Amino acid sequence: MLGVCYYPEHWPKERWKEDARRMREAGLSHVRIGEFAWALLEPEPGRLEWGWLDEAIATLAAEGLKVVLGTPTATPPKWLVDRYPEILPVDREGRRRRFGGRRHYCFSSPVYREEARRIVTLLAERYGGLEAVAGFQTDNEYGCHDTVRCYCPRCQEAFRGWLEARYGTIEALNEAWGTAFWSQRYRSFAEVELPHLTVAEPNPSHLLDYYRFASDQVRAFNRLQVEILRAHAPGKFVTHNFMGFFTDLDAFALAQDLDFASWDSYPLGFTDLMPLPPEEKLRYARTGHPDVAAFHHDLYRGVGRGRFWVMEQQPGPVNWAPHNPSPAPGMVRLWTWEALAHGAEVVSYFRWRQAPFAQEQMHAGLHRPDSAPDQGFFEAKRVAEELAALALPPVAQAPVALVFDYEAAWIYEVQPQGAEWSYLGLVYLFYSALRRLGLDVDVVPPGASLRGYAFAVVPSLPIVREEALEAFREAEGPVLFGPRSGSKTETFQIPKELPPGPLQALLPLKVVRVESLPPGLLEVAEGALGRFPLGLWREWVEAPLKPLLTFQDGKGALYREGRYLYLAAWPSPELAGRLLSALAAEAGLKVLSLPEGLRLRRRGTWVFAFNYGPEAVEAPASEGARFLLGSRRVGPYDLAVWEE
Amino acid sequence: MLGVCYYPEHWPKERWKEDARRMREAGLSHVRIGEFAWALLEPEPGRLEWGWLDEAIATLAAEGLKVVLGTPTATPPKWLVDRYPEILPVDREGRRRRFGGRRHYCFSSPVYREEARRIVTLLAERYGGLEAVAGFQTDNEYGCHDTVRCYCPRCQEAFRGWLEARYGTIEALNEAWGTAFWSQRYRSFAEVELPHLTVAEPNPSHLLDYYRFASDQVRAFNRLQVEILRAHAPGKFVTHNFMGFFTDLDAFALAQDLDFASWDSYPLGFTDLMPLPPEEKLRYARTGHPDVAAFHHDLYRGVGRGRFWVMEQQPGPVNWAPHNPSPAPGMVRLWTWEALAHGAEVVSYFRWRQAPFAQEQMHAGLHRPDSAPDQGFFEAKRVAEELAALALPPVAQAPVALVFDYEAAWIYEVQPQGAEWSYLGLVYLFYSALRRLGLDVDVVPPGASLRGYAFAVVPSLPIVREEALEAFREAEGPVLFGPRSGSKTETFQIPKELPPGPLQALLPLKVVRVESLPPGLLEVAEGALGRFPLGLWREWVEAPLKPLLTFQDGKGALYREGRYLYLAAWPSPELAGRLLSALAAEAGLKVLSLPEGLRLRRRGTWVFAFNYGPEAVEAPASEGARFLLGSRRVGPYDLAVWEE
Amino acid sequence: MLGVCYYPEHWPKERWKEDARRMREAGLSHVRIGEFAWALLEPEPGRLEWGWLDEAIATLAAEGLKVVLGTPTATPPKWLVDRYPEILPVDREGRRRRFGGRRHYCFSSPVYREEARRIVTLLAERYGGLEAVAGFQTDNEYGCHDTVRCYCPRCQEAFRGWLEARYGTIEALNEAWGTAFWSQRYRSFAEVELPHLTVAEPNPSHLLDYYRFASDQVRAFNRLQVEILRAHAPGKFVTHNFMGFFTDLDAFALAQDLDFASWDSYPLGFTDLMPLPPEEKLRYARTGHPDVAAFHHDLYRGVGRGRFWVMEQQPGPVNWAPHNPSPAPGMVRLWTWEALAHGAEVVSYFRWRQAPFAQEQMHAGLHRPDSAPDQGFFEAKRVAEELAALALPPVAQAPVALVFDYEAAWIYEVQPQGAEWSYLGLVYLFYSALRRLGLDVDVVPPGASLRGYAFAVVPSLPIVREEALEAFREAEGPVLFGPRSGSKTETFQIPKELPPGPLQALLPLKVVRVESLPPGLLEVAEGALGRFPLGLWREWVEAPLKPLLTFQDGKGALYREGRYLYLAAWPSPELAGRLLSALAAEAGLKVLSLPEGLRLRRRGTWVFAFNYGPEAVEAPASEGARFLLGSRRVGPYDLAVWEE
Ligand SMILES: [Cl-]
Ligand SMILES: [Cl-]
Ligand SMILES: [Cl-]
Ligand SMILES: [Zn+2]
Ligand SMILES: [Zn+2]
Ligand SMILES: [Zn+2]
Repeated sequence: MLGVCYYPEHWPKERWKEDARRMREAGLSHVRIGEFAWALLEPEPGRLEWGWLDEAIATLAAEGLKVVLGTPTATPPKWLVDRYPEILPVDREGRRRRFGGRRHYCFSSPVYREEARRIVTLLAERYGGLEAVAGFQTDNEYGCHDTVRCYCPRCQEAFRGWLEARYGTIEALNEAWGTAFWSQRYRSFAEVELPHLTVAEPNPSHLLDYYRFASDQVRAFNRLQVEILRAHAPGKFVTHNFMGFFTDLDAFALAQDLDFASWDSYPLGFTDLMPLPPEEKLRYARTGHPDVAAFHHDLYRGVGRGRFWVMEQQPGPVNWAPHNPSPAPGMVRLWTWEALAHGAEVVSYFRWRQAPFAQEQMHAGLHRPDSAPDQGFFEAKRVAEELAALALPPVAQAPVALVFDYEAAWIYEVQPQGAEWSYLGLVYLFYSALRRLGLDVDVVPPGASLRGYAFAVVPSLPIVREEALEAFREAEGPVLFGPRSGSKTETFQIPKELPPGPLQALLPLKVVRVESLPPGLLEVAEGALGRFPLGLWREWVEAPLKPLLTFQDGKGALYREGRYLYLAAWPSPELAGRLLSALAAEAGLKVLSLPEGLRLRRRGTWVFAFNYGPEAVEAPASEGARFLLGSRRVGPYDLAVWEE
Repeated sequence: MLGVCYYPEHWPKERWKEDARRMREAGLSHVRIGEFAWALLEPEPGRLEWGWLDEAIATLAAEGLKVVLGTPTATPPKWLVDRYPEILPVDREGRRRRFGGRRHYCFSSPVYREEARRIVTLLAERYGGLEAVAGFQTDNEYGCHDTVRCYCPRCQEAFRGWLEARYGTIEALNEAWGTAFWSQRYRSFAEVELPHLTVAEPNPSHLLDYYRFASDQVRAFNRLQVEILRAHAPGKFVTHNFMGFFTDLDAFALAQDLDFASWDSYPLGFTDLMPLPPEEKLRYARTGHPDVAAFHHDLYRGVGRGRFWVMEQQPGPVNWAPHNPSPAPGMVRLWTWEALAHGAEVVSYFRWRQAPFAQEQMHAGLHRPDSAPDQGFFEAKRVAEELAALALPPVAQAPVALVFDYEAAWIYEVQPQGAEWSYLGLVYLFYSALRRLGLDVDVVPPGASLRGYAFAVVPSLPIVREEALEAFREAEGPVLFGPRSGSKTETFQIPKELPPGPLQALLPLKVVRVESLPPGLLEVAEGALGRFPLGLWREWVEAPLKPLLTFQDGKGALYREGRYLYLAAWPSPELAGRLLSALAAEAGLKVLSLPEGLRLRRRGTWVFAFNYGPEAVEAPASEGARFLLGSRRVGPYDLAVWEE
Repeated sequence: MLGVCYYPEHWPKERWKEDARRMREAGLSHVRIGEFAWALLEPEPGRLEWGWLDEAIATLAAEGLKVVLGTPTATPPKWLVDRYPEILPVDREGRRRRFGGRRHYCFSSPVYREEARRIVTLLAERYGGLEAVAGFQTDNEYGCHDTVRCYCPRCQEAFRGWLEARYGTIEALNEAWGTAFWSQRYRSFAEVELPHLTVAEPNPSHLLDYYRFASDQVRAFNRLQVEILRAHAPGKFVTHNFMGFFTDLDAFALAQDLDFASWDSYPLGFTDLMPLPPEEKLRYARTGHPDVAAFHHDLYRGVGRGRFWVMEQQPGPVNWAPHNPSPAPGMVRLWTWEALAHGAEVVSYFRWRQAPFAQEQMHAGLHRPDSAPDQGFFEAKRVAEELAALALPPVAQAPVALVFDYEAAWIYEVQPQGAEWSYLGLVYLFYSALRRLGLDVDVVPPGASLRGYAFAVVPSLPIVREEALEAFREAEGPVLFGPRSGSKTETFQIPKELPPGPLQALLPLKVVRVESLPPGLLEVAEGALGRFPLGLWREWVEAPLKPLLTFQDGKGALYREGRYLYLAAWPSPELAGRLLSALAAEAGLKVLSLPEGLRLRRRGTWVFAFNYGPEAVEAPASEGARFLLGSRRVGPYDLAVWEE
């Protein structure tokens, strides 16, 4: 099913009936509207104007389209901000932000909680029972523009409440944070302030708790809306649109309150911002890195407990990256089929028609400002026609699981210890290694059962709780733990047993020292797997175990005991691929050495091949395979689907 | 005529008579004084001390020198700032600036408007009728140190007044800005705030109007002083000293209130700050890039409706750039003759003697702190001697016009869409291309008649108003429009007809998509003109016209219909030169392939050749030409003048 | 003697007796404690809890260990900061800092002066007479985290008092600063504000006086504590722990109030932050640059009038640099012996045991968090065993003196004039040149007698006072003055005679112009010494003297008259080495061309050779020399000591 993000409030009413008709003719089934309409619904305080929205919904419904209503809390009206200045957030520099863009609100503001409650309840009671409305999207991209973390007075007071609920007594907090250090000791929760503008660095336990708190406030703000929708819009789904490479908000946790997860994919924008090698930045400028959308489809399929949508799909050039190229011919179709291959229930394009005014006037849509269909329209229509004849098999469990953790992202953000240490970079490195072997991946959270997986990869899990340890113990296949795993306690302290902490119940080894190294300083770690120059991060392991890979000084780089492996250094792409390939072979899994721009994803017994270019490549299909779409020779920016 | 910037208030009175005598002996005719003397004229509130200034003026006049008085508003006294804290400006970060340097005032402050009125009226009534006074310079470099744009309370309230005057009703503003977007809708002008510290980016229409407003406030502040000088100093000229590569202030607009334009040239400082290729940065470190002063002489000759002065000319190393080399031997003389060749009525050196104290103690003068003549003195004296025997022919209209627009600079500053898009960079690229062909250039504003020009180049003109379109329609020669021309309406919206908007009445083509590309991503555009690898910016053109240059995907890069051409991509220096050369040939204009460091400028039937080094070159003079200065063999940092 | 920094307040009391025993067994003699214990000594306002500290001291004393007590003013308790918000400092951006880290106090706060007085007096009266207490360390690293300079209201008012004391009258200040410039004239000291947030740059005289003031406030704050310790802890030494590459605080001046100087050495951290060439950054990542610790030992031996301690010595990886490698095997021992060779009376390791909580949990100690001895422990124990059998000869005067000045650092910080001009960089360049010649160095302040030195090097001394000139006149050997020496008067003005100002009484030459050049712009200066491509900084010298080195344009780069030499350009390492070698030969001093990683330091008739690696090298020992430690073949990260 395909959909689109539409803004009836940006166009003359006379255009609505035409737009709705064309959406149906294009083969679309869902249309999202309303997330930025508060100022149009309540232009004057207390005076609601539902007329135009009632009409827009009716117009779309008349064409048989299903409506997805976004609650309008991402952009409060100026009259509301003027009435309650406390709604405006404060940045890390201590400056109050201003109206003019979007997301200008604090998640801790009690006033905004009530205003959100009011408008969402009104929206839910009015449209919650309409057959035309399929569900809702709460707010819009919580946290975008660095808005999860606010440092205003409301947040400072709420943080104290959060801390008291978490620790019970200030004594427990002092012990947890180790406040004897630098005389940080607090006499009460009232003495604790937000961790910013400190002289020297803030306490890591202090900063991590603040990040946990900030994420929790977003979840609380969201929960309020979910409860309203459950009570006044029974039977209608509730989702939220998450972002690419964004970790300030714990999506796994927030999604527990949603029916499914949704996310917004803009491959070209993410890619331009990625620190790719010189050659790749040019090669993938108009296609996106081969794993950028896929990683997130897998992540969000996991965040949604198996169910997810791509609420926003890039259909042409965007406006927000340093460089905004046009997707190459066929890439919109490719990204769409890729989303579907990874399990997306719906792929919705942002947006129907390019706006000729305001901030995003340079953001392309399926149609140009003059309403003429743009390149993305034809590609989307083609997919609609192809999908109509290609009902898809169900998504099966992947052979490999990758354990992702938002808390881990926070810990490494707080304590990198090495300037080049990157949590997302480490996760992506392992992900790409698996993808280049032609393996499908399921991204799961700590504690999720690993039953059924050939093997699992844990890029890094600093805090290992009982639930996670339990899942690892019950794993039927090997589990590879990346560097710094089990290196921190729940309170951001070094475990008494030293890293890898709880994991020592599985692996008899201890990390007695760690090193972060300047770029360029490499040392070969060698063994049966091969020779690998490694750098960036290195750990000294004390263990009776014979390392599988050894550095030139005799120190081990990789260890294994039973089904558990531990990597004591930052992996190179080469090491990641060879190690993962060896684990695959051991597990009886077949692998393929896919060329740089080719990627595969299965759906039942079907296999999808996506070629990110720039030249044609052959799909590694079995002999006699039956092609459902495309051919064995896959042209650039094209794809093939076959019965394997 | 040569002049100098002098500060009698920095030296013992006993030195004044000597300085005046030496200025006359050097061959100088004009002396500028007083722009930073408020604290010396009014050391105590309400207590004026004209004594020393009366004497300084009398001393200079006794030597037959003409005095140019600068109004002292660039640097208000500390007692005044202490009395009225509102005078101090507020930066984009929301911080109030402080006294200690210069230009610490807000252009919107009603209090400062009155204080400026008071001191300027006093100055005008006292010296406005003196024969020794030739004219005035208002303030000093409006906008320097990022002072055009202030974000204080006074500016926020004045902006609202400006908006109401511009739009009439808030309804008109909401439509112009497209405030339905992100619920930005305003109920009144009172709800509109300045466009800074917003979450996400501010509305482009909002930011552009703020930039227009800021520039307008400077013009208003200046107009007040001009009116005072017209009323109390009748017959005395009024000018202002503009800066290099500065666009925050619309000089074309402000100069409408001046008798002529003046500007301050510091080639080495501008050059060190320019992103020149590795080789050029070293080659021109002590000479300045060959086109840096020339571009501004042409620009300001246009800003001044044909009349301009170089109020400040670099005579040695300066203090403000990251690197401050000494001008190579002969460069002060070269820059001076170049200014004169481009039409400068007067070239005034900053400054007479290097100050031994304060912020600019490392800024050289014609004399060292110990009063001994410095290298610049001898070079200036030589020019005085040479000019005395070389009365100059009148400046003639150039063969090529380059249309420059300050509003365009603001639009691209607001919406670059590509990190490397640079308005000044694009303008300079075209300018240098013309200069390397040996062609003289007239820089003109939109709407200025193009009658008489062989052809015209419009680097980029986003908003094309009726007056500009009229001028293009009446052009007698071809007009080349650069990328993004006609891409915006007066309210910063995409034209209904799409870019190039109004220009579609001249060229039957539409820009349906634009791309900004990462550095290094190049694609060849080829045709009769040649093969050109292009990047940075690319536009997709929909048109029945056969492109003159085509990319590898078949998309056109250059189009033409009648006398109008449209470039749909960022030009390379190579493309700019070949295209401009072809236009010159078509127009019957002779061109020359000048070597890297040689430049030409005509004055009547005379031709000036300037060699920026590092080695000697031959002047492309006709056979039998009569040399007025120098010889056919032009040494580095030297020049030649001949009757062509 | 070896010591350690210990934090009994971070560990269970049951561990104290064990720690003390192990410190004795390791061979340690001194233990520093208490500098961050205020919150533990006074958890509740007015309620002191000395119990635990009394016990910790008694426990250490029982093992025969000497205690060094740090006054606890570096980290005031939260209840105190809450009571007096004025204690918190304000940054250059005008923002009030917050509690959470350390050093969150203003040196001008009258309230904090009294609170410091109170707690230090209590500490001194209670422990000042104990036999177990050897001395005190005042506060902890004054200025760390950019805390010397504060811009709060208290500092603005104190600065005015400082100015009135310095100038007497505002008239004198106006003349000294040259306030006629840009109308900066002040009517009274009350009109003077701090030099920050100005529009354009602040007056250099103004900024320099502020920096002098800031340093003076630290000295005043410290003096208060010294007086208390002299009165209540008679016979106990008082020192302070200075930092590497830190110049905001004039250590020479502050140390006048101390019994000896101490400093904190972290070679790997300093080195990672240094702009070393690509190759060296990798080669010395785990060793530190060969001259980084040595330069500071020599500097602080001078700051301490011949006496100094290394209060904190890196024993493993740290937590605060972008990259934190582990010291290579043997480097802790090497750094320790190097400190001793340079005269350190005591080398104290930071810290005894790695903390498992808070900000520095990744900072290694002699023991891991689980109390197991770490690599540094064994290396420290080895040195203790070796030193026990190697009583050291006395430190003798070095053959070469290097004149260092904190005021010079401030002047160049205020007025770099060239982006690459670096005072510490220039000093280090000369230092390394001397070190690579195998010469020992004494770092002395301006005014210190140069009697006995073969020759002296003055990297740069902008202000040359009578005392300094006197010392130069009485020098028995040549004195080399670096560029910009004598270029400023005490009030930051250009001398009437022009640079080198007072030095013209020694050298008949004048600097008539200076140039700062872009990186890469080089020009050869040649003569008998050789050919040297030079850049960065170049001065034009007017003199009757024949230069020893001449540039391609005939301008001199190096001059000499009698025993005084003047370098008119930024030196290359090659020039520094050849010039210094020539001076050594002339003085009858033998030199050696030491390979990159080898360094020598004498102690009496003994010579120490330190090999920073990565490969073995031979110690340049005389034939038949008797080795006290090691052998002629010095392995990497190892050393040798012999009777030369
Ligand atoms: Cl739309
Ligand atoms: Cl002057
Ligand atoms: Cl400890
Ligand atoms: Zn908040
Ligand atoms: Zn203002
Ligand atoms: Zn302060």
